[PDB]
Amino acid sequence: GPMPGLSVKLRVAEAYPEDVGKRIVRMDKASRAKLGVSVGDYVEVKKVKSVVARVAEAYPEDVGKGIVRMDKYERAKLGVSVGDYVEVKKVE
Repeated sequence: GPMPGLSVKLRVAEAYPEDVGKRIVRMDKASRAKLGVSVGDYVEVKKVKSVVARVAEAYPEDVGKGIVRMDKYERAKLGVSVGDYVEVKKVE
């Protein structure tokens, strides 16, 4: 299950072409920090439904944007669209 405690709310952005299929979510360092995750860790992404994904680094162009980049497979399983908001949590 996800770690006990608080949640980071990020906006769903689309994945970069080469990350498609890899069950990866790109967040910036600030977001990674509130969650107490480093790169390589797993997070739960949730909007009633939930998926788990591996944390990866945001691109410099994406630092600060408050987004989480996630591909067509996680987004369909999550039932979510680009521009939607989701809650991210470290996995225990």
